[PDB]
Amino acid sequence: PQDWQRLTNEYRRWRPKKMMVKIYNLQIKQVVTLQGDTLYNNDLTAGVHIFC
Amino acid sequence: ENVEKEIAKSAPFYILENANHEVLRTGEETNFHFNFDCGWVNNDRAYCPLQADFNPLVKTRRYFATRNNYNNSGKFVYTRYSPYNKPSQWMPGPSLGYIGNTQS
Amino acid sequence: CARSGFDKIGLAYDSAPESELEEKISIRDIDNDMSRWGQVFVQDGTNKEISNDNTGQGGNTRQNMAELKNVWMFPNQAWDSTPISRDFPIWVKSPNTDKHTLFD
Amino acid sequence: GSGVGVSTGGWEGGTLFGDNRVITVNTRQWYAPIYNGHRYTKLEGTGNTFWKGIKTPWGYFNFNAYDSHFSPQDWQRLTNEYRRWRPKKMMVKIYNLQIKQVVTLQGDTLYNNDLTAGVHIFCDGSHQYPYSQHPWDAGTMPELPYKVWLLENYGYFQFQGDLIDTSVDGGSPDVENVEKEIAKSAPFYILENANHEVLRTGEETNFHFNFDCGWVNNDRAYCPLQADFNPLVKTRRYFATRNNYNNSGKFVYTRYSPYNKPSQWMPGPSLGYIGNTQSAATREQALGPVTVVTAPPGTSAYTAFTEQQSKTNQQSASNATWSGYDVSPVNCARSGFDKIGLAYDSAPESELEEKISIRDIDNDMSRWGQVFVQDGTNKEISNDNTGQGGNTRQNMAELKNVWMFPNQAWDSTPISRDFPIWVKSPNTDKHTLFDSSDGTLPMSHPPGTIFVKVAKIPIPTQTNTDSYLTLYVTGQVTCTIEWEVERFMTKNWRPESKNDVSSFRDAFLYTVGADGTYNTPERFLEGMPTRRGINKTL
Amino acid sequence: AATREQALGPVTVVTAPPGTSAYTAFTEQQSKTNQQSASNATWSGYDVSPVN
Amino acid sequence: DNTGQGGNTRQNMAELKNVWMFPNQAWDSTPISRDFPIWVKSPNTDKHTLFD
Amino acid sequence: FMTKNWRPESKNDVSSFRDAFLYTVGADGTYNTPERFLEGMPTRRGINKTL
Amino acid sequence: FMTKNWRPESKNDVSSFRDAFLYTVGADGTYNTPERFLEGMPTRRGINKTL
Amino acid sequence: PQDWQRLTNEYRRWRPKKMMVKIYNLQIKQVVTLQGDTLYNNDLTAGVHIFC
Amino acid sequence: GSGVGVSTGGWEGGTLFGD
Repeated sequence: PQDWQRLTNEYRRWRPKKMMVKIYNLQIKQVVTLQGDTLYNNDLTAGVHIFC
Repeated sequence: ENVEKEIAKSAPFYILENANHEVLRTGEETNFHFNFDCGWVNNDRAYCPLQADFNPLVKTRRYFATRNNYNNSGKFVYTRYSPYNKPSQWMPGPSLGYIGNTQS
Repeated sequence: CARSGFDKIGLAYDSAPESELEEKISIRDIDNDMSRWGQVFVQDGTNKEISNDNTGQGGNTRQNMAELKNVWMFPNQAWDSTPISRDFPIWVKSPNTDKHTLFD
Repeated sequence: GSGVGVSTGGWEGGTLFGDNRVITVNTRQWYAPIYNGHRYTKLEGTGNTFWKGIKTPWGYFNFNAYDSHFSPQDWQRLTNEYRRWRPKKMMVKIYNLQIKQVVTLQGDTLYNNDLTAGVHIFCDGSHQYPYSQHPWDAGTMPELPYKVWLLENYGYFQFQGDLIDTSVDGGSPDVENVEKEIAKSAPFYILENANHEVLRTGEETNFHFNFDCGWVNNDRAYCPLQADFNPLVKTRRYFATRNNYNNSGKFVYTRYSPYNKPSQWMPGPSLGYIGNTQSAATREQALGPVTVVTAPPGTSAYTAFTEQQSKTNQQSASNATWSGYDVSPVNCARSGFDKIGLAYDSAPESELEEKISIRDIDNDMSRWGQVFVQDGTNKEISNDNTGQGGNTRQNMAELKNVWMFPNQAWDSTPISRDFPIWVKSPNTDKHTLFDSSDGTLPMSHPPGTIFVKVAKIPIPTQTNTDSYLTLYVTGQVTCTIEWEVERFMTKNWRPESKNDVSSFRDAFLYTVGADGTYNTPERFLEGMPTRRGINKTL
Repeated sequence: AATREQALGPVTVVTAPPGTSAYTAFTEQQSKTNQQSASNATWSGYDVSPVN
Repeated sequence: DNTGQGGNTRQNMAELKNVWMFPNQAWDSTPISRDFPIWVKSPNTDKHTLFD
Repeated sequence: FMTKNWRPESKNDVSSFRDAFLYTVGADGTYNTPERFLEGMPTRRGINKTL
Repeated sequence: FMTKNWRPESKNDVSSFRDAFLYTVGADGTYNTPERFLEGMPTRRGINKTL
Repeated sequence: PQDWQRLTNEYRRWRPKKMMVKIYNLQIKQVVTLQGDTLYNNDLTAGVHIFC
Repeated sequence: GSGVGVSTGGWEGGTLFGD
C-alpha cells in the first residue's frame, strides 16, 4: 500500500520493463492416512512439472 | 454440410504433456525472464475540458450561422462567437451510452 | 471508454479473496480528469419546422437539440484512460486476430 | 559594435521559391503595453458562462496564420505551382527593442525614451505553461508588413464555474465533496517561475524551432472514390434480389451493370448535425454541432438531475449549452456541409463592415455529398408461405451520421489563404486519426509561445500601495519559416484551374484605398483556396 | 428492381460538390444545401459492397 | 415518486444493427476462396482508416 | 513529474480515507482492506497536465 | 525517505484544506494565503520514524 | 506552495548547502516635481551602495 | 558587451528536484 502511494504520488507515468520469476525451495509432501488421522511426511524423489 | 457438426469437429483439444518442460525435485530450482513491450500508465490529470482551453482576452475570428425567417426565403445570418465561447476541433472520446441490464 | 459520467456503471469489484464475511464491493466513483466527458449533445437546426411557402411563420414544432448517447470513434478525438486503483490487473492479453483498433 | 546607439538588426523580408524549399521571411513592428496593470487577476466571463480563468500581465507573439507569412501573390504562386507543402523549421528574431516612458507633464502626454528599462521575453518550448492560443484568433501577425502589431494579452482557463458551484462553502473541509476538490486541484500558473531573458535596447534575442508535422495537400480528386473502374469489362459480381415477398422466398442473383460496380471504399466520417440556428440572442451559449458537457462523476453542473436508470447527474439539452463547449465544424469528410461549419472574417478590428467569408467551393470528389443506406425489400414479409407482400416498409434511408469505419478514404478541407497553419494537439494519452475540419495540422509540440511583458519599475509611495511606472515596449520581430514543398507532375492533357484573379468578383482587392484602407476578400474564392485545379489520380 | 445500373448496395454514396445539383435535387431548408431523395440517389450514386 | 411500483413498460434490450469502429475491437478478415482478387488499389487520398 | 504549477496538488493522503484502521491486521488476524475506490488510492489524482 | 512500513502515510494533500481557493489570485488580484497551520503544509506529517 | 509540498512529501530531511545571490539590472531613477505633477526620469551616473 | 544599454543579467527562476 505504501509502495503504491509513493508510486502514484511521486511519478508521472510508469510501465513494466522486465520481469524475472524464480521458483525454488521446492518441497513435495505425501498425504497418507495411517488411521483415522492424516499424517504428512516428506517423500524425496517426487517430481513437479513446471512449464512456462 | 452441417456446419455445427463441423464446429465440433474443428474444435481444438490441448494437452500440456506435448510440451517440453522441466521436472524438478527438492534440490532443483528454476527461473524465467521476460521483457515487456507495452504502453504506459499515466498518473496525471487534465484540469481543463478539451474544448475549454483558449484565451478570452482575444476575440475570435469565427462567426456562427443563424436562420432568420423560418421559411424557404430564409438564409443564414452570421454573428461572431463570444470570446468566452469558442469552437474547438477536438471531439469527445468514444463511448457507448448503454449502462447494462439491471432487471433484477 | 472516454465518458467519465458512467464510471460508476461498469466496474465494481471486491478486494478480499475467499472472504465470506462481508462483500466490501468497491466501485470507481472518483475521476477528476477533465479530458473525459459527462455528456454530449447534438443540435441539428432550428426549433421549428420550415414552412414550404415563402413568407409564412414557422411551422410545426421541431426538436432542436438531443443527447448523443452513443459516441463512436471519429477523427480528432482525444481522451484519457480510466484511473486505476491499487488493486487492478496490470495487463490483458491482446487477441491474436489480424485486425485491431486503437487500444483503450 | 554594441550599445544604445547601434541597431541590433535590420529589416528582413521577401520570399524565395525553390524546387524543394520555400523560405518566407517577414518582419513586423510590434509593441506591448502594460497588461492588466502588472497583476494576475481572476478572469470571469460576463453574461452566462461558467468559464473562469486567469488574466496575466503578459503578451505573446502569435505566428499562426498563412496570410501572415505569405503575401497574396506568394500564396497564389504557392498554391498554383506546388502539390503539397509543410513547414520545416522556423526562426524568430526579436530585435531593435525600444522602451518608451509615458509621462503627462501637463494636460498633454509626452513620450520620452527611458534607457535601462528591461523587457521580459520568454519562449516556452516545453509547453510547461497553458497553451491558450487558439486557431482562428484575431491576434496573429498582420498580413500587411507596414501595419504595427499590438501583442495580445495572455490568459488561461483555470476552473469550470458550475463544477465549483455546489456546497463549496469554506466553513469546514469536505473531502467527499467532489466539486470542492476540483477547485482545490485546479492549477495556477505564474510566468515568473521560468527562466527567461530580460533585454534592453542594445540587446536582441532569437529562437529556432524544428517542425514535425504532416503535409498540406493542394491537389484534388476528380473522381468519386467508388466511380473509378472500367465499364469496358464486365464485372464478376452479382446482386441479390428477394422474389416472392414471403417466407418461401430466396435471393435470386443477377450481374451488376458494367457501369455500376460495387466498391470497397467507404465514405469518410461525418456528423450530419448542422449546429443550432434558433435565433438565440446569447452569443456565449454553445451554438455548435456537438456541445460537450464535461462534468466529473460526482459533480452537479448548472441545473442537473439524476437519470434514474443510471443514477447519474445529467442535464437537459437546453441547460447543457450553459455548461458546455461546442466543436465546429464536425462535417469532416462531407463536402456537402462545407458551407455550415466555417465562417470567418479577414479584417481585424474593422468596425466598418463584416466581410464574412464562408467556404463554399470544393471541387474535390473524394468528399461526399450524401450517403444512403438501403436495408432490404420495400414491403414487409408475410409470415405465411405464399401470400402477397405485407405492410409497406421503408427500403431506403439517408445516413446522416457516418462514424469512422474500415476502408474509409477522404481528403481534408481546402484551406484559404487566411487560415491558421497548425493547432495544438492535446497532451492526452489517446488520439484517433488526425483530420481537422478547419484544415489545420495538429502537432504534438507546435512552436513555443513567446511571451512578452514590460519590466515593472516601481514608484515610491508614502501609502506603500503598489504604483508602477507607465511605459511600454516597441520592437521588431522577424519570423522566417522554411517550407518543404513538392512540385506537381502530371500526364493530364487538359489545362487545370489555377486560382486566377479573373474569377474574383471584386476588381480592387488586396490593395489600399484612398484613405489607406486595405481591401480584403469577403469571399472564400477571393481568398485563393487550395485544392483547385491540380488533379490527383485516384 | 429491373434496372441493373442503378445502385443496389448496402451503402450508396452520392458525391456532389457544394454548389452542384445532382439529378433531381432540392434544398433541405434546415441546412439550405442541395440534397436528393433516397430513390433519386440511386441514379446519382455508387454502392459499396459488402460492408459487413 | 419515492416508493411506488415500477411504471410504464420499457424496452430493456435491443439489437445493435450498426457497429462502427470503437476502441478495443479485434476481428478477422473474411475467408477468401481460390478465385478472388489478390489486391486492390488503395486511393491516393490524404487520409485512410484501418484497412479491412 | 515536473511542473510550473504554483498551487499544491492532491496527493492521495490517507486523511481522506473514511476508515481509520485499514491495510492492517485485526485482533483475529483479519487484514482490513478498502471497501471504497478512494481508499484504494487511485491514479490520476493531483498531478496536473497542461492540455 | 525509505521505509518498510506497509500502510500508507499521511502526505499533506490539499483535500484536507478547509478553503478551496487558496494560493491563487482573486478577482481584484488579491493572492489568497492560508489562515490555518495545516493549510500551510507543515512538516512531520506522515513519514514514520522507527523509534 | 507546490515546491514545498513536493519537498515535504518526498524527502526525509533537508538543509541548505550553499546560497548565491546576484544583484543586477540596476536602475536609478530621479524623482522631480516640475509642477503639481511628479515625474520620474532616469538619471545615469548615479550610484548605489551595496555591502554584504 | 557592457554599458548603459545592455542588461547585466536575466530573470532566473524555478526549481530542480533531485535525489
